[PDB]
Amino acid sequence: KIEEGKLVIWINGDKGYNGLAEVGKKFEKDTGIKVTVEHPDKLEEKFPQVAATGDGPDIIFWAHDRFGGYAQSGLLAEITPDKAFQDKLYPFTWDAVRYNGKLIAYPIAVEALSLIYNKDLLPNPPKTWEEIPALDKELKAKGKSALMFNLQEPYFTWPLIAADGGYAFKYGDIKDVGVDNAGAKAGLTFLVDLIKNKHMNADTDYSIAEAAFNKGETAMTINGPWAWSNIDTSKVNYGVTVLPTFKGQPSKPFVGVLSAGINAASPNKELAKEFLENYLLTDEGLEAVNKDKPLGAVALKSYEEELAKDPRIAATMENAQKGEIMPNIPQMSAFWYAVRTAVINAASGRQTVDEALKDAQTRITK
Ligand SMILES: OC[C@H]1O[C@H](O[C@H]2[C@H](O)[C@@H](O)[C@@H](O)O[C@@H]2CO)[C@H](O)[C@@H](O)[C@@H]1O
Repeated sequence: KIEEGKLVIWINGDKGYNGLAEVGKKFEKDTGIKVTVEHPDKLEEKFPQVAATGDGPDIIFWAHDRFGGYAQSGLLAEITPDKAFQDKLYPFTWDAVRYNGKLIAYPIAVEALSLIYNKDLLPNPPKTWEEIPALDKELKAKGKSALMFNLQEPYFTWPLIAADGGYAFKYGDIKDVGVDNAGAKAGLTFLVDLIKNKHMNADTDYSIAEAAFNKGETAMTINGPWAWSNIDTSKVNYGVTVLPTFKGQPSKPFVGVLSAGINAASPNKELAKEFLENYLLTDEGLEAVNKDKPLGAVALKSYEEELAKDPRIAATMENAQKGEIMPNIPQMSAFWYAVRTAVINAASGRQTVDEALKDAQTRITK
């Protein structure tokens, strides 16, 4: 079972879980109820497993795209924020955590990918993907490569795939899957070719991209606000700008709204909300986490005004506008799963962009 008398939280390893713990500390100081913050692997898959038998964390943290599935499976408790509190957050954040007319989680921060470049190696970042190949061989004089980002998670390659047309569910329509169209293929082919021509490696994952960039071995990388922290610890003179365009079109990243949901099986649903509404979602609460690992554009209309000034957050939102906020429909896990296989098979060579995307379409629509 879920032990009552405490709060067990779950958040991804790339987020400021220490900053969250800190917030948990002052909760135990003002209430006596201790808080355990953990970051297990594939927590977004783990939760639905355990939470189905009535176990797991009291509150789960993840981008909103997964929450609809959880709510469909009766794993999330409905939240009860009074008008006053709802008004403390931007109306669009709420829409992202609404399912079948009920709010199924609390919005935290808006996440969008941006281009991170080493101002010293690249005082002027490219504006197009097409000019990156040349830039890569040009950078050989300095013994560097052009770009280097995570190729294992479709979240990171999706912007290039959508630039020229590719899409998941048209504006949330299940009856319209575009991971097989011209755009998708065009974009994925450009990526595959970058690997074909030795400008990128199919095995570059999150760890490899970060080390390579923070160690100043690469001129650019792609990531979210949560990555800024470690870049600060490397003294690298970086900048966060717009993502390169493809075929004249802007890269369209899937925007995610970090969210906090309460386990439907939690005996502590009452403590959870006090903690989420009066300890975390407060100016002082978010800074605690944002000081650990940046959260990006937070939903707390107040503490965000003291952050929207940051050129980084500005770029974050700029790319956010060039793309779209993800749907929260249950079908999303199937989408990400399909695309994941496709990009990895196409990248590695086990398949042609055509076969891979077709199969991705099939996996989503069957
Ligand atoms: O790659 C598919 C994956 O994309 C998104 O995951 C992001 C997440 O939103 C960010 O907060 C951060 O953790 O990076 C992740 C990529 O590794 C979706 O939110 C997720 O459901 C999906 O599986």
